[PDB]
Amino acid sequence: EVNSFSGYLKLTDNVYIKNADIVEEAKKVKPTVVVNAANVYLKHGGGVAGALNKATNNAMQVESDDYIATNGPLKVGGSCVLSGHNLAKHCLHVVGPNVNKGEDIQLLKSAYENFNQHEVLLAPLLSAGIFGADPIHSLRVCVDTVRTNVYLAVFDKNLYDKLVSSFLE
Ligand SMILES: CC(C)[C@H](Nc1ncnc2[nH]c(-c3ccc(=O)n(C)c3)cc12)c1ccc2c(c1)S(=O)(=O)CCC2
Repeated sequence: EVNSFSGYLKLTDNVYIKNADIVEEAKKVKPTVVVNAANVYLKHGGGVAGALNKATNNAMQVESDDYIATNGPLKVGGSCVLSGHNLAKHCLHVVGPNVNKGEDIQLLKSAYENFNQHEVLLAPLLSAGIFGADPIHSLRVCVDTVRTNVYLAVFDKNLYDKLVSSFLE
């Protein structure tokens, strides 16, 4: 079965959300596209990006270093398409702003705009966690910006509940 997402809550006609680890979702679903919460040099050192790279047994990092050698770094708000390895057909590496490191929150709209080049995606909540954006704001930007079908995996039941309550106000 293709893109067999289960147990998601439909928020809008094109945005779905689940309390789940994106790595476990990718292994089960093998979506056409999994989004990585990347940085501009594609160094997958921790958090979501480190977890996805480890699930590929470091194949993602070697491919990412060869992409950077030939093409140079991404811009904040930008993206590139590389292999999905064992997790998906493709990985869309998207750079959201890191507000904790002084980057502009307005670039979160540009970051989500990359999703619109793909019909269906499994994705994390961009710029949340240690990137420092307000996660309720990130969900609002996602809902207002993405027009293709996005399945958001948020690996924290406390945050999941706060996000759904906020959306349903
Ligand atoms: C808000 C968080 C609950 C959310 N975390 C996550 N959301 C979805 N799937 C996840 N898997 C793991 C994980 C982490 C270690 C690990 O060994 N495994 C297996 C799995 C984390 C995780 C999240 C959303 C976006 C971003 C971050 C964190 S960050 O990595 O702090 C900075 C980049 C932006």
